[PDB]
Amino acid sequence: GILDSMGRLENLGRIQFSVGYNFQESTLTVKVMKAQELPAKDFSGTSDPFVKIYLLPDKKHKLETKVKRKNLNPHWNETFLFEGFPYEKVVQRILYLQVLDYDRFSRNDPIGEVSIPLNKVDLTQMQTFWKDLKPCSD
Ligand SMILES: [Ca+2]
Ligand SMILES: [Ca+2]
Ligand SMILES: [Ca+2]
Repeated sequence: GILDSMGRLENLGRIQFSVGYNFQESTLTVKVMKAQELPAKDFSGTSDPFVKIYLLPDKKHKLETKVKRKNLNPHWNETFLFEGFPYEKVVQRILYLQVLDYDRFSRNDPIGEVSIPLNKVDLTQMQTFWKDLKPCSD
């Protein structure tokens, strides 16, 4: 009855991204900028990170960044557009980012996740955020 949770945060790195809405175009922009201090998820001692972008509760339709080979501090600087997306639907979504290590001979390795409800963002301007990656394990 004091707070939701308290505890140690696993050091999974952090990610920077921006989001904003253009009302004339009815377009939501999400820019996945860069990540820092990602863990190594390959026996080579690096990872091959990419980001999956969801607008929850839509768990089916996602976008993805490119894979940055052997890079624990990737700079994607990739811009994604959700064009002709009505504003009244936008504010009902949660922007969800999942960072993974791309693998060749096994399944990709999830690293961590972040999210932000778009109804808590002032989308009239591009807003930029840093968030520490949280565990995305089941
Ligand atoms: Ca791996
Ligand atoms: Ca890998
Ligand atoms: Ca793997």
